[PDB]
Amino acid sequence: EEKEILWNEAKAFIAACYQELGKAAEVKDRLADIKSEIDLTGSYVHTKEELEHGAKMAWRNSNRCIGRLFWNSLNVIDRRDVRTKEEVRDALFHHIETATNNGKIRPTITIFPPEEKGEKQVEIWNHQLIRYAGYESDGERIGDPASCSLTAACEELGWRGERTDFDLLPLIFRMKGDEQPVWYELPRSLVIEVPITHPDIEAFSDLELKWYGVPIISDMKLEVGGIHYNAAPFNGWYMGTEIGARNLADEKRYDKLKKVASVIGIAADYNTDLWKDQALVELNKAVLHSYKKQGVSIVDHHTAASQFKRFEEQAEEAGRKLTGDWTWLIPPISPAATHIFHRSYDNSIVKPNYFYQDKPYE
Amino acid sequence: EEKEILWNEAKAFIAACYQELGKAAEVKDRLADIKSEIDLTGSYVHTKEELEHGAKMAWRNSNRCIGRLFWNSLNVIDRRDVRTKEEVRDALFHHIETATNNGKIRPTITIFPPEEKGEKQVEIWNHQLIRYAGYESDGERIGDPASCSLTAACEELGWRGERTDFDLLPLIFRMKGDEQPVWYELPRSLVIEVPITHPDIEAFSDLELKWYGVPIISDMKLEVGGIHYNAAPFNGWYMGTEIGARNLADEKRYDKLKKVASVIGIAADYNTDLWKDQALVELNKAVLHSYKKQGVSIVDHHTAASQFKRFEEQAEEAGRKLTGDWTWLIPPISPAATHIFHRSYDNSIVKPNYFYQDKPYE
Ligand code: HEM
Ligand code: HEM
Ligand SMILES: Cc1cc(N)nc(-c2ccc(CNCCc3cccc(F)c3)cc2)c1
Ligand SMILES: Cc1cc(N)nc(-c2ccc(CNCCc3cccc(F)c3)cc2)c1
Ligand SMILES: C[C@H](O)[C@H](O)[C@H]1CNc2nc(N)[nH]c(=O)c2N1
Ligand SMILES: C[C@H](O)[C@H](O)[C@H]1CNc2nc(N)[nH]c(=O)c2N1
Ligand SMILES: [Cl-]
Ligand SMILES: [Cl-]
Repeated sequence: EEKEILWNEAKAFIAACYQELGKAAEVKDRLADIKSEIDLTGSYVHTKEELEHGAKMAWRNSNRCIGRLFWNSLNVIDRRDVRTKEEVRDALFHHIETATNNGKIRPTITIFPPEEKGEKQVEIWNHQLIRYAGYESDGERIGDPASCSLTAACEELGWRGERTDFDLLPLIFRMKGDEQPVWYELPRSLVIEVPITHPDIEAFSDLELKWYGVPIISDMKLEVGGIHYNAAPFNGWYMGTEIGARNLADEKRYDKLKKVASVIGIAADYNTDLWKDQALVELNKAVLHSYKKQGVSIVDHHTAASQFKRFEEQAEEAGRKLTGDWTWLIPPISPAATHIFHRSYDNSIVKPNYFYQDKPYE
Repeated sequence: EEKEILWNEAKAFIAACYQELGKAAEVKDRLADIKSEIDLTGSYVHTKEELEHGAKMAWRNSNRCIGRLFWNSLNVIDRRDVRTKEEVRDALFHHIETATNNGKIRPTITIFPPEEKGEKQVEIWNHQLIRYAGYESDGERIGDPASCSLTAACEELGWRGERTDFDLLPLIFRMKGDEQPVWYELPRSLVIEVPITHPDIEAFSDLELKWYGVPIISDMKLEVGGIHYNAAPFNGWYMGTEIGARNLADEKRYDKLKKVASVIGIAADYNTDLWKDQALVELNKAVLHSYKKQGVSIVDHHTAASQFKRFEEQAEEAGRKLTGDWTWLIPPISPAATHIFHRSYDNSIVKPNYFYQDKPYE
C-alpha cells in the first residue's frame, strides 16, 4: 500500500519534472529504474536534478506564500550525505552563513536524508534556525511567547537562557538511534540582527526593539515524488509586516503597540482614534527603514504583492494552474490596497510541496 | 415541486421561529393552516410576528456582517399593503426619515409585497436608497464609478445628473404590470451628508470629500420560510472602514489616497514609505471624527469587532451554531488587530437570510 502511494507519487512527479526540464523522452526509462528500485529497496533516490527542481516546484506550489515569483532561483544544497550530528550542525551553520550572505539574503534550502520507514534520520526541533526564547513563570513573561514550549524543552537538556527578551535559542536536533536531541549554541558572528529605529522619530530607539535578519523555517516537511524530507530547512527574506504587524505587534507575541503609541506621541485611550492602526503603520515603517539602513534584504507588502501579481501572470503564460490561500496571501496591514484582496484563489493542494508535521516535543 | 420547496422551507422556519418565541405548542395548528393555504393559493402569508422575527433571524444569519450583535433590535416596518408607486415612494421616503432619526441611526427594514410566481410586485433598481451617481465618457470620470451602469440606466428614463462628484441618484423602481421603472428625486431635507474633516490637519477640508450618513441596501432579497421578499430595503450605521478604506480609497471607487497623502504632507513616491497605509489611517480617522462631530452614528472597526465577539458569545450561550465569512468579517484596515483574524468561521448558509439577486438593468 505504502509502496503504491510511493510509486503513484513518483510517476506523477517524474513526468511533470522531466516535462518542465525538457527531458520527457527520459521519463520512460527513469520510471522503470525507479520501479525496480522500489521493488528491491522499498524506496528510491532522487537525482540531484530531480531534488533541486522538486524543491523549487514545492515552493511554487506553496499556497500561503506571497513570495513565489522567485521560485526558480532557489539555491538548493544537497546534504543527503550527512550521517553524524557534527555534520548536521555544520550544515546548519553553513546554511545560516550562505543564506545571510552579509545581508544580501539568498533564498536557500538544505536537504537532509529523507525518512525511510517513516523513520526520521535527522529530526530538527527548532521552528526556525534563528528564533528568540520565551519564558513564563509565576506571572512574569520574558521574550517570545511562541517559543515557550521549545524553550522549556531546551532547558530540560542542560541549556539555560539568560532571560533577556531576545535570547537566541540553540540549534536542537536528534539523530536516528539517539534517545535525546543534542543542542549547540549559535555562533553570534553568524547571526545578523537589526535594531529597530524610525526614520523621523528619534525616541523610537527607546523601545530597544530588534529582530533577526533571516527567517529560516526548519520544522516543515518537503515532499517530492513520494519521498518525505522531514528535515529540509529553507529561508527567504522577510516581508516587513511579518515583523512589524505580527511578531512585534500580536498580543500573544511581543505586544508592543501601546509602547509604540507612547513613543510616537499619540494617546492609546480611544478606539475611534485608530491609535493601534497608526502605531502599526509607524512600527512597520520603522522595520523597513531599519533593515534597509543596515543593508539586510527585506520587502514591503506593496512590492511583494506586485511581485505576486507577476507570479500569477507567469503561471498563466506557462499554462500552469495557480493555487493560493487568500486568507494567508493578504497582508495584515492595508490588505485592500493590494490586488490580492480583490480576487479569489483556488486553495487546492499540489505536490511537490512543504507541509506541517507533528512536533517531537510537548 | 416549487410548492414542496415552499412547504419544506415553511416547516423549518415556523418550527424554529415559534421555538425562539416560546410558541412551540402553536406550531402544529399553524403548519396545518399554512399547508391548506399553500394547497389552495400556491403560497402563504406570514403573521406580523413571523415577518418581524424572520427579518431578525435573517440578519442574525448574514455571514458577512460584523454588526450582528444587534439583530434582535431591528425595527421592522410591514409594508405588504402597498399597491401603488406613490405608496412605494412614500414608504421609501419614510424609511430614510425614520432610519436617519436626525443622526441617531435606527437599524430598520421596510418589507414590501413578496414575489408571487417568482413575479415581483415591486422591483427596486437602486443598490442603496442613497448613493452617488457615476459617469465615464471619452476619458473623463466623475462621481462614483460603481454607479455608472445605474446612472446610465437612469439617464435613459429622462433623468439628468448635474455631474458633480456627489450627485444623489433618484429612487428608481418598477411596479408589476408597468414596462418601465419610475424615478423620483430625493428630497434633500431627508438626506444627511457628512463633510470629511480631520481632527488635527486643517488642510484635509481642501479635498472637499463628503459621504452620506445612512447605508440603506435596497437590492437584496429577504427570504423567510420559502417566501421571497425581493423588495425589502434595510439599513444600519456605517463602520468607518467601509467609507475610508473602500468607498473613498479603492482605485475603482473615489481613489483618493494620493490626494490624501498630499494634504497630510507625506510623499507618495516609495512603497517602502508605507504612504498608502499612512494615508489610509488618516483618512479613516477623519471619517470617524467627522461623523462623530456631526452627530451621525458610526462605529470603528475595533469596537465593531468587540461587539462581534459578544455576538459569538451570545450564540454559544443560546446554543446556536455560529456562521461567518472570515474573508468579509475581517476589516480592511489592521485586520490582525481584531480577534476575528485569529479564528475561523463556518461559512454555511442558514435561512432566513438576505441574498443577492439579478439586476433588472444592464
Ligand atoms: C524570498 C522571500 C520570501 C518571502 C518574502 C516570503 C513571504 C512569505 C510570507 C509573508 C509567508 C507567510 C508567513 C506567516 O504569516 O506565517 C510565507 C509563507 C510561506 N512561505 Fe514564503 N516567502 C519567501 C520565500 C520562501 C521560500 C524560499 C520558501 C521555500 C522554499 C517559502 C515557502 C513558504 C511556505 C511553505 C509558507 C507557508 C508557511 C505556513 O504555512 O506556516 N517561501 N512566505
Ligand atoms: C447596525 C450597524 C451595522 C453595521 C455596522 C454593519 C456592518 C456591515 C459591514 C461592514 C458589512 C460589509 C459590507 C461590505 O464590505 O460590502 C456588512 C455586510 C452585511 N450586512 Fe451588516 N451592518 C449593520 C447592520 C445590518 C443590518 C441592519 C442588516 C440587515 C437587517 C445587515 C445585513 C448585512 C448583510 C446582508 C451584509 C452582506 C452584504 C453583501 O454580501 O454584499 N447589516 N455589514
Ligand atoms: C521562507 C520564508 C520567508 C518568509 N519571509 N517567511 C517565512 C515564514 C514565516 C513564518 C512561518 C510560520 N507560519 C505560521 C506557522 C504556524 C502555524 C500555526 C500555529 C503557529 F504557532 C505557527 C512560515 C514561513 C518563510
Ligand atoms: C445594513 C448595512 C450596514 C452597513 N454598515 N453596511 C452595509 C452594506 C454595505 C455595502 C454592501 C455592499 N457589499 C458589496 C455588494 C457587491 C458585491 C459584489 C460586487 C459589487 F460591486 C458589490 C452591503 C451592505 C449594510
Ligand atoms: C475577492 C474577494 O472575495 C473580495 O475582494 C472581497 C474580500 N473581502 C471583502 N470584505 C468586505 N467586507 N467587503 C468586500 O467588498 C470584500 N471584498
Ligand atoms: C484563523 C486564521 O486562519 C489565522 O489567524 C491566519 C489568518 N491569515 C494569516 N495569514 C498569514 N500570512 N499569517 C498568519 O499567521 C495568518 N493567520
Ligand atoms: Cl517569523
Ligand atoms: Cl457602502
